[PDB]
Amino acid sequence: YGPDQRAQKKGDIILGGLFPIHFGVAAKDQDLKSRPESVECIRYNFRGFRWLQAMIFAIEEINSSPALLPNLTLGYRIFDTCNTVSKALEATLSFVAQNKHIPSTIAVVGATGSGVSTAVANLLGLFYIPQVSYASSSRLLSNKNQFKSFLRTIPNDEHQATAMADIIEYFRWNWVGTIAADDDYGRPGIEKFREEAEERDICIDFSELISQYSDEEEIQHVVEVIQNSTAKVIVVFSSGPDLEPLIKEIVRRNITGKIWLASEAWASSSLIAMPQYFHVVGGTIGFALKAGQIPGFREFLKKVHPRKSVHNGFAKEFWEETFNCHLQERPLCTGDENISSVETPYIDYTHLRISYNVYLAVYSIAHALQDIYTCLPGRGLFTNGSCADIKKVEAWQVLKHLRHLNFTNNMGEQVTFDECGDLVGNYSIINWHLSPEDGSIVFKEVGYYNVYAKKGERLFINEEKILWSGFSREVPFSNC
Amino acid sequence: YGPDQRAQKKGDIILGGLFPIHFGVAAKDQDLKSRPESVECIRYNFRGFRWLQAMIFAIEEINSSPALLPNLTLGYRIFDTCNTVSKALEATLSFVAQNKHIPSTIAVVGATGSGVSTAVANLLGLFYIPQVSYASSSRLLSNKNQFKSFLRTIPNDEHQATAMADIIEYFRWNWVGTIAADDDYGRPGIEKFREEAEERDICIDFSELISQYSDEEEIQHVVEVIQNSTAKVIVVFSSGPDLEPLIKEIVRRNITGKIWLASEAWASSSLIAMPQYFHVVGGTIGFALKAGQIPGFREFLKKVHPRKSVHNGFAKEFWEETFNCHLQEFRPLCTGDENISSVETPYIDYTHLRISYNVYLAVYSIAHALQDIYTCLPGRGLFTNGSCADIKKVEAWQVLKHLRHLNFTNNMGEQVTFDECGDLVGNYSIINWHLSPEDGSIVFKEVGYYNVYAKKGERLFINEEKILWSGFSREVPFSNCSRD
Ligand SMILES: *[C@@H]1O[C@H](CO)[C@@H](O[C@@H]2O[C@H](CO)[C@@H](O)[C@H](O)[C@H]2NC(C)=O)[C@H](O)[C@H]1NC(C)=O
Ligand SMILES: *[C@@H]1O[C@H](CO)[C@@H](O[C@@H]2O[C@H](CO)[C@@H](O)[C@H](O)[C@H]2NC(C)=O)[C@H](O)[C@H]1NC(C)=O
Ligand SMILES: *[C@@H]1O[C@H](CO)[C@@H](O[C@@H]2O[C@H](CO)[C@@H](O)[C@H](O)[C@H]2NC(C)=O)[C@H](O)[C@H]1NC(C)=O
Ligand SMILES: N[C@@H](Cc1c[nH]c2ccccc12)C(=O)O
Ligand SMILES: N[C@@H](Cc1c[nH]c2ccccc12)C(=O)O
Ligand SMILES: *[C@@H]1O[C@H](CO)[C@@H](O)[C@H](O)[C@H]1NC(C)=O
Ligand SMILES: *[C@@H]1O[C@H](CO)[C@@H](O)[C@H](O)[C@H]1NC(C)=O
Ligand SMILES: *[C@@H]1O[C@H](CO)[C@@H](O)[C@H](O)[C@H]1NC(C)=O
Ligand SMILES: [Ca+2]
Ligand SMILES: [Ca+2]
Repeated sequence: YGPDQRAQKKGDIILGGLFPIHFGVAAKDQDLKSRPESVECIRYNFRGFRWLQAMIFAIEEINSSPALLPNLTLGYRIFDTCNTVSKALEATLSFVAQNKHIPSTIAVVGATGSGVSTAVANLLGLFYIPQVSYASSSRLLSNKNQFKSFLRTIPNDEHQATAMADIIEYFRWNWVGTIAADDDYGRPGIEKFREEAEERDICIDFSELISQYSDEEEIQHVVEVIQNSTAKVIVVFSSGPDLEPLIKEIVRRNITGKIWLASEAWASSSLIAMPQYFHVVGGTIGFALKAGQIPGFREFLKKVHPRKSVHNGFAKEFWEETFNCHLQERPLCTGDENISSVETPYIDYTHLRISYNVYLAVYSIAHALQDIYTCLPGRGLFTNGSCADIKKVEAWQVLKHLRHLNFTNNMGEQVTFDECGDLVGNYSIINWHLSPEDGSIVFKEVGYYNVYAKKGERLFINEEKILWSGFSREVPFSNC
Repeated sequence: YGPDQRAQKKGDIILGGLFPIHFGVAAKDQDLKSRPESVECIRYNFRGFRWLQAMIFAIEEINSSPALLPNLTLGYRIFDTCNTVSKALEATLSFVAQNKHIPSTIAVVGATGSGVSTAVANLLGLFYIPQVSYASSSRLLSNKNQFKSFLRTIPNDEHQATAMADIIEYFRWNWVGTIAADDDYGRPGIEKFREEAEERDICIDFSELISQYSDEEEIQHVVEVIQNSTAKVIVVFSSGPDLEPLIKEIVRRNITGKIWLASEAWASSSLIAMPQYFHVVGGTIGFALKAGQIPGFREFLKKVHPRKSVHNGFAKEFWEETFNCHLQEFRPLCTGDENISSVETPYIDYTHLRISYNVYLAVYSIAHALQDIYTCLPGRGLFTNGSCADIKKVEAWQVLKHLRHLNFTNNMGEQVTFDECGDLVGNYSIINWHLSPEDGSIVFKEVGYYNVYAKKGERLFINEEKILWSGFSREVPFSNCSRD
């Protein structure tokens, strides 16, 4: 066994999952005067519970389609990582139990953070179990001499760093500053951006590192390095949880007049995009991925219930955190409430971008299994052209099949992995505005970034649709 | 349970160990046409076997000392990592199996590389098992949020970057290039060196990354970048295995006239300090640690035997590699009475003990924490109500708690305490690569030191009269972009 709070189903082939239902763990000092106890998690993530339902919906769709895997069923075992390495390792130790009563896991759909993904892959690669991530994008995971069984449905960050350099060069600036998160996602990206910007003759004034668990003194020190600079453009490679304290402190001091360039990790985060921070973070220009279509998904999301869903263990806490009640086994829950009456990121969305990667990964695994199913003798990828046995399939055979995958998605495009298990994708450039009728922060698309074009003709920006600092139509000046 | 070859002993308390007996694993691409099998390690490491013997010597010395933990016995289980993450992870999975019929491990002497140490600590901190490292010096391991039970007996790498910047400023240079290894040891150190340099008005021309498994194209690109530059001083944060291919490629192209600044990982490596490379890597200036004295270490080293060291399983391959003979269960059969003094190998070819002393101190730290556990009185304990831990039923977190509060004197009269981050502070020694007039090998000569207990600006001391700038020159080179 492992963590108690989980969602699982019984089937012929079992799949794993790792989602961040909580934002982090609680800060409790340990003087180790008595026996240590397991740490708890603090903040609920309504957007992270929408990604799990995508995998569940995809599996349930596969089980009902006779063309994909007839006479077979799929199960799952999905755990919560709370965006922490230790909890992810504790969950993973149960995935590889029998390989060293416990069903064997064929594949695991990866985690979000790059630091968590490296730790999980270091353990999964021992037994050659494939792992498909949907959000990890650090160039360090492309090394096949260390990460043997890692795959992606999301591109890495070198293109995005080059795009930031191109954007800066397009608007004729040469005096900028940089801020990055102290993890495996922030440092490589900001290093690549620095390498790109030095070639184009752009001067960088300062460079600082931030973290979610930073104390008061270093946050104060970082704040009064921005205040002592004539640079208006600041480039940030971080996530919302790692950036929240700095934004709070800057708002507390009422620092205005800067231009923020946001990476896709926090270019759409609900933690930073809040109406009371708009006079500091308004006018941000950021990146977003390309959205896809999953018909029938919203109907599947809208039917969740703490009592009807017996296979999902996270439904009770979802209900409690939604309606602010307590389930009888703070008011009591009648169980007859309506989800639509509460505005939360669960069904308050405009596009499916990360949640379209989970669906795509699940179909990747399904199509690899289908190819295993229909191997005619003498046409296999194994020794002497022999084929695998679908009744006794193994994880390494699934890995060979995913290494050689080439299938079509529901939108008519082709999906296939390159030599490093990576992909290629278009980028979308958005701008932060203010809703006149409601006051919420609205993302407006103002261009894109082609990746299949020649090196120099990749960026398109329509400046006529950009508001600078949220109110002005004039391009600012940053030159020293 | 675990790997096959190991060194093992029985006792009341079990310790763990991880040493790189091999330099690396074999580079065979794996096709999935058949079931994957275990990979094999290729190159033997005679220096890593000397570190393994220090732990055994310390344990045996403790077991015979009535003044330290009497009426108790210590055991061990030592594995080989081949400086690869997967092997160390298998060993660690062996270590924690019943900590969740197997004796429990209460402490582990950590790994050598920073990536391996990080991967081991990620899993060891789950069960609150203390881990004392002797060679990992990355600054990313000082984060107590992620690494909860990590200790080390070697200082981190901040002062080395500061000292390199100080040296460059002292010799009046403003045009350098940087090369680093693509791991957790090279990147943070080289980043720290860049910041200190810019604050000191030093311009950097190029920056490159290298690895042990780089292909021809990357090495050729790095070589092309180096020789299309007018910078003479090159700063390298790497180790010998990660630097060897680039050095070989540079040597075969006959590239001379460069000044190398070496970190402690490769400033004394036998893979780089070869007489055949002297016309390229001669005159290097590097850093070394302070040395200690172990009164009877060499006598213990000299008595190894493949038929008498029952508890040691690496002695057989050590003998076969040393004497180039094949032991009967075409290489000649080993006679069994062959002296180890005839063969010149780094096993007993040393001048100072620096990392072996670190292993020694790592073992005595745990011994003294256990002695503190044993010799306490009620009402004065470190626990909730002053209660003392039971020595018979001791647990790992109690040992970690006493390690966090350790304070004891070593055999050299100094004090050993761990700070809030589990770190030590130490001096540095600055050395220079010469050519031996008699033997013809490379001789490391001390020409200065770095003091960490002084104030900023008065930490570096250099004696310029003892420096040979390329093994033969006596004048400081010129490394400015443009003339004054
Ligand atoms: C700020 O610096 C940029 C970059 O040097 C300037 O952009 C240049 O503008 C001139 C026309 O005024 C062009 O001929 C150059 O080709 C531009 N540079 C580039 C991108 O190559 C910008 O004008 C400067 N602004 C001020 C007024 O200081
Ligand atoms: C190489 O450049 C350095 C840096 O500009 C020069 O060092 C400076 O020399 C002047 C002249 O004596 C001093 O006033 C400065 O204090 C020096 N700076 C530092 C940081 O030491 C150096 O002289 C140049 N070397 C040559 C041969 O031209
Ligand atoms: C680090 O090195 C410095 C300098 O070599 C040591 O300081 C010296 O200590 C001796 C012994 O007391 C004194 O006689 C010298 O006068 C000191 N030198 C200076 C410049 O003050 C220091 O003790 C060393 N640190 C350790 C921990 O050994
Ligand atoms: N790729 C990011 C994770 C991420 C991508 N998009 C996100 C959106 C929300 C939260 C996290 C993410 C990382 O490496 O850490
Ligand atoms: N300090 C190095 C390890 C190391 C020190 N001395 C060495 C000698 C040989 C090999 C490795 C080392 C690291 O952080 O990784
Ligand atoms: C994938 O399949 C398509 C359609 O059969 C084919 O044109 C293409 O060459 C295949 N391979 C790749 C790498 O796209
Ligand atoms: C990316 O955008 C360009 C814009 O012209 C388009 O031509 C191309 O088809 C897009 N590619 C994908 C994969 O969406
Ligand atoms: C350790 O003990 C010595 C005396 O035995 C004392 O001088 C020293 O200050 C102690 N260490 C610390 C960190 O207080
Ligand atoms: Ca089916
Ligand atoms: Ca004793």
